Amino acid sequence: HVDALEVHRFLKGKIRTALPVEKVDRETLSLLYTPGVADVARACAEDPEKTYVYTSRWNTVAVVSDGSAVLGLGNIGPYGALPVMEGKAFLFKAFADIDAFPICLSESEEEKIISIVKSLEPSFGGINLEDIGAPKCFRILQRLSEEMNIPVFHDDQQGTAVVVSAAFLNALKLTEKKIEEVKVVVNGIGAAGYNIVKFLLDLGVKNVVAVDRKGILNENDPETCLNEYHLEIARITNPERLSGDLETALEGADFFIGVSRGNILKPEWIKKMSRKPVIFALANPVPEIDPELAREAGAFIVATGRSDHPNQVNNLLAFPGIMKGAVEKRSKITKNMLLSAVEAIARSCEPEPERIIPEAFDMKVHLNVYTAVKGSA
Amino acid sequence: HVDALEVHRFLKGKIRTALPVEKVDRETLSLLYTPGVADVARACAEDPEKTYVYTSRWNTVAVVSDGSAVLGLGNIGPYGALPVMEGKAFLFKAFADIDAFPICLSESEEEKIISIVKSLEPSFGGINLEDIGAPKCFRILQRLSEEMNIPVFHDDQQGTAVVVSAAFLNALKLTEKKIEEVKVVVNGIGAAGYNIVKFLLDLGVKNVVAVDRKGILNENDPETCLNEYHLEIARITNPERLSGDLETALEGADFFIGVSRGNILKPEWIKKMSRKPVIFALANPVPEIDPELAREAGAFIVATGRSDHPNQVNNLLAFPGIMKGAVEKRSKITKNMLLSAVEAIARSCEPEPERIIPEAFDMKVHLNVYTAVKGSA
Amino acid sequence: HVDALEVHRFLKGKIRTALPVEKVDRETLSLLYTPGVADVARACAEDPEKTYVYTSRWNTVAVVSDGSAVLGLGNIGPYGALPVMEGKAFLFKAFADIDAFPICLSESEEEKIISIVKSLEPSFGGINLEDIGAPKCFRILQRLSEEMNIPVFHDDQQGTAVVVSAAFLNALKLTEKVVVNGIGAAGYNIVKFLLDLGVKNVVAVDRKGILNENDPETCLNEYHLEIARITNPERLSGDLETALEGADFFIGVSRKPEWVIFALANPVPELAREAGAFIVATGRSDHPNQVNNLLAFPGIMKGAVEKRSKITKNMLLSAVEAIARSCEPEPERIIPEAFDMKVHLNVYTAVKGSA
Amino acid sequence: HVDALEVHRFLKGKIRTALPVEKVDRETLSLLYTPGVADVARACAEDPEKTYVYTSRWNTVAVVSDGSAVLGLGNIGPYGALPVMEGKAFLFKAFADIDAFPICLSESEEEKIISIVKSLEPSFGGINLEDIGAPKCFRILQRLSEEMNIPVFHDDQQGTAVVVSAAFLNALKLTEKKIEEVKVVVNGIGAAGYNIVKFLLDLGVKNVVAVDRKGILNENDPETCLNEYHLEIARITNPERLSGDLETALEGADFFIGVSRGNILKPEWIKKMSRKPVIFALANPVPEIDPELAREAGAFIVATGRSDHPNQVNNLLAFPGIMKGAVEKRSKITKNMLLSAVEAIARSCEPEPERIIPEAFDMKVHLNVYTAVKGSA
Repeated sequence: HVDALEVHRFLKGKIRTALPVEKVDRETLSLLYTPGVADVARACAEDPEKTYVYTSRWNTVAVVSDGSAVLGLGNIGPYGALPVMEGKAFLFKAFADIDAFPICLSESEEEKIISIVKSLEPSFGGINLEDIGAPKCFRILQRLSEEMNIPVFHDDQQGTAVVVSAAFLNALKLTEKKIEEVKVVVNGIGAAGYNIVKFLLDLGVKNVVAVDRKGILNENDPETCLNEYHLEIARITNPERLSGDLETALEGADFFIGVSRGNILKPEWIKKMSRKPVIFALANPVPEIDPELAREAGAFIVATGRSDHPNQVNNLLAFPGIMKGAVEKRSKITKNMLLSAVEAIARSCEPEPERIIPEAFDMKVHLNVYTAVKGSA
Repeated sequence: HVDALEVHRFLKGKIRTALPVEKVDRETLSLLYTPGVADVARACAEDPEKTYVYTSRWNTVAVVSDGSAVLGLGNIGPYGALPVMEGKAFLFKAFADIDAFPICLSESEEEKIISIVKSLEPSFGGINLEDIGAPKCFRILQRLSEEMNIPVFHDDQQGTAVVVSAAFLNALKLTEKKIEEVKVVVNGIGAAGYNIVKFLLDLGVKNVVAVDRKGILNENDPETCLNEYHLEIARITNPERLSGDLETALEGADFFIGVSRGNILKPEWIKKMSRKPVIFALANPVPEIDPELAREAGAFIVATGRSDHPNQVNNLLAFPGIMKGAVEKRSKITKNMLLSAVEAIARSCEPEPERIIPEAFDMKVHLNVYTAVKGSA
Repeated sequence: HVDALEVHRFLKGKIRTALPVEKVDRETLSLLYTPGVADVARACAEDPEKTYVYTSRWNTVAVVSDGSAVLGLGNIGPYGALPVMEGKAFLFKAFADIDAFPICLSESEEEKIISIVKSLEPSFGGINLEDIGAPKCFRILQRLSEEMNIPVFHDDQQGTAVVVSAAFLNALKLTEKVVVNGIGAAGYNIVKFLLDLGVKNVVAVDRKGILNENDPETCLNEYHLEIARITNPERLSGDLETALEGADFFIGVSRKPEWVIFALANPVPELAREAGAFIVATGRSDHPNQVNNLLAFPGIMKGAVEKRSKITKNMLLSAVEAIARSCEPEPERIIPEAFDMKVHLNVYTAVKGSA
Repeated sequence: HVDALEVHRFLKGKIRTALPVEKVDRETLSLLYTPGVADVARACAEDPEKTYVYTSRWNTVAVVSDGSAVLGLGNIGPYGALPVMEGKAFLFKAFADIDAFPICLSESEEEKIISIVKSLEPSFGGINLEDIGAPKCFRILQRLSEEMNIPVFHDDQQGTAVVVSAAFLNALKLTEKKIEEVKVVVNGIGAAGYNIVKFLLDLGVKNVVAVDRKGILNENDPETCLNEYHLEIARITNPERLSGDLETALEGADFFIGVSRGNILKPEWIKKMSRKPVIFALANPVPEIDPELAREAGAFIVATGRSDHPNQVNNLLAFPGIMKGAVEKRSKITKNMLLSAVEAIARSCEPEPERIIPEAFDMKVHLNVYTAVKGSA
């Protein structure tokens, strides 16, 4: 009977601050505050880059949310978001030694978020956008990364894409199929899906069939398009010009990657997919199909977003290293950096069907991602 | 002999974060992050007050500046401000065990600042405005404290006024004069001066005479009104309707409180003030008159802003206790609470001419301030 | 309603260490380890006092126990004592900012304990003996405090006596002007404080009755003999009931109603309310009027370590007075609670000032 | 001009403690102290292994010295040792997250040290003996590791031997010679030398030649045997039954390993060693021969104990992982565990002449050593 609530109540928060020194005397204050701190102020005004030498800015990250898409719970707001962003901050400290600080905003208009986060630049070495709904989060990420001079990263977009891509590459190796030749069905084209399709295409997949809640995205019957972003996905997708529902998409498919809803992939559809079919059922918290059921129906490899099962595709393998690398580099996160991360995660294990990527507590992963990202232009 | 710069470089910042637990395993994450943290999110969304029980909000404070008036250096900006705000955060932790975090903004238009800070409400239990220039900081303070539901406190305004008030009360006790009957000259109607005038009035002084760089403030010599705030001060000031320069003001005055520029009060003017005259010459870093010189010219009590001399009037006596009390009470900071603090500081020692207030390393002071503020809320 | 065990399990201890710096690079190591640290070594070897300037010694305290008298549980040993010493260390940091560290020893012969603790002198600025049984703890305290040159303090003797004395003085004030039961570590020292304070009729009682040199059965060691010699005015004698009959005060380190009550045994002695009777003090962090060491040790240790001298009668009585003056006594609150920070500041100030 | 002394003074120590929780109230005490702690006390008395579950014992280590052999300084005592043991503790935390405490003893008779440290067993998960002179440290290590049920490790003996061994294996590989055929001269048979000899023999070296102040160790020249431990070494070394000084020993030698004094190996001797000679000159702080001088005289590979030069053979690569592994395993440190560490360090890089082992800041090493040690007998 050890409750998450009980333990939060007892800890009164997961976020501590802490002093460099124990004793605080006249001399200490004259150094760390007035009058000595004036010199450090003069220095940082004359040259902002010197904040990276004389303050904590070289290692501080803002975890920014308006709570418009918290976990699986939806748009619950900044107050609901706060304990979740404290948890992320805790993870940042524990897995990367990054001093992360939750910034939960009571503003949800795009343009306003964007100008608020821009204003924080002097205070942080990096920005981690988290649990901000789609499609606004597409514009918010693009704008802030383009206009800020510290790295800006959105887990549910770039993190998921990185880890899905590394899993995909290893499953594909096990499958023994050519990347240019496989048919990959991606279902659920919100933040993750949009970015997954883009990774898959950069990597070499040529036949990506995208699907969302009114079917396969197709210019020619464009009832298939909630958003402009789905427009963009059909322009670069579905080479065979297929049309119909998920079930139709899966005919002959080699991979299904779902970042969508629970229990929607029926088991008999697996038998209409190609031989040695791979199923990434990452809907949170209930996967698109139950993993055992999928195994029983013939799946070669099954992955989910849960720690309950083997082959957990989890953002945690990505964000510590990426953020650490990017913040040290001090520049914009680039495609090359994200693909270095993909490759690092992938090579961080010898793939087997029951283990196509490492687990997050394997500290070598975080090291290798860090290194990969630090080293890339 | 150690440099402020060298030690900052070595420390790479004065701000740490730190974790509740050492070991981080599957179980710990299931409690402090997913899935357990979803319960906590649901509870805080349902009732935002619960952030005070389940997160660090009960003890976190944002130290907010745009760097428009840093220490004695002026409008150097948010980067120069950062190491200073780090210093302030250090002090909050050391003297009140408050987890303070610097928020240095690259926005300096007053309406934009206001709206940025408002949006941060969910992430903090209190706001400490710091080193924001006058006159914009008057409106900023007023608006944020009226519109936010966590306390907002600006040191240079409210802290200085609190300490100056407590100093004034004790000095007045030692002088043996009636508050209704004394003439008090306040010179320099900026951040501090403005607020010092208002406190003195709230306290019961009747003859306050305000002075700035174009002379005594009087509604009928409109030259003397450099903004709307000076006009406001002129309208609640100067009962005898006096007109002229600082020298004229001081004729018969009992107190001079200067928060202005260096070596401005000529020693011979002291002899034209009333008997047992009191001189708070708080201009930083050079006082309005040299303290020994003022003693020599007949000053009964002399106080400055420096540690160099007896009677250091410094904000540090005020902000720890006030902020701790206010965040705990969760309410807006009120005239009551500020006056509690004044009285608690004043009663924190037995006044004599060379010691009219306590030193800031006397930890009884911070406890008494804290207790006073907690109790009037 | 979270369990003490479950939370100890989740915390995996109440003791952390922590680094001054975050980033650790070639430069940092060259300053804090080799080769820079050799200069600091040379300096401390040439002058041991410099450990107070260059190391954490100025603020570290060893919390020493063999587990021979743990809380109310008895001689459970060093392993049972460990989570308790961890608690005491936690309190030391919380209430005095002292970096305390548990030293639970698997040795219980007194001369060996004494020489082990002596050998630790270079590593600490102070020693807090804790939960070591009587009567060996009387010799252990005296020897270590006489032979070491850092302060050594034993809670259950000096801390309990301080707090009991402050409680007593305030209770006496409310009374508008004394039986001590259980003459172990605490009782012994409680008796002597009450005498130093001015009480004339102290009556000491232990498991064989009221201590009277003329009834030799009542003298379980030399120390009870000593107490019998400076206690009991109407040279009276018998068990407790006779001991307590029409009684100024009852003070117990212990385990009928009819005859001010500090009953301070772990769990209880002897209605602790609704059986009448004016003032009622527990040991518990549970009920009104808790007489606990916590009010004393933080401040006393902080003061003593800073003054660097041996703890004296004067310093302990400072503490007694500072705790007693730390509130306005009313029957339901004859002393402050431990989380009133003012108390620890006042104790610290008092002890510093009498050093 | 930034001094080690100045910085130590400013930090007033490198050791902090820190609390799990920030606020302390009635409820907290009732859980972490009386009366709740009594249940934890009962549990640990009933079963001492439960200290690993309910206290910090699972992760605390005593750093034990009497200061009989501090750094390169000698027998300076426990006060001189203290700032050094604080440094070691700081390393333990930084590289392994181990909570290490300095225990510097004012007792230096060996039996007395032994009984003191045994008495501390309930308070620690592990013992790190440090800077205790030879030959008493031989008996001290052996007795404590035999008699205690927490691991006991002495750096200068076991750590130095582990790192020297890995360096040796990699150097040997680069050399392309067979381990059973090389002549290896070890000079300075103190805490390190004794153990280095024994590891090399375990590893497969057959011609090890031990040398100390009175010459090559040889039972037949009894002068050469300064204690029983040198006699022991003489009996398992020097198969060719050589006799004479270091210079004689080096004729035809393939490796020199010195853990002795500065500037004793003359450059021209290198030319009488075999082809592609390897020189580990680890005397601290001045090497047995200047490294450049050695290169200039024909050395194929040169290593020292300093960070000043390539190929730093330093204990830091070994102790964090070893201690962490051992303390978690809870059992006695074994020969298999130490050889796993040797292998793990060696494989943690691709050896080249200018880099035969990794540097300590390569965090992969510490992970690999930890894994190796945790996994072995």
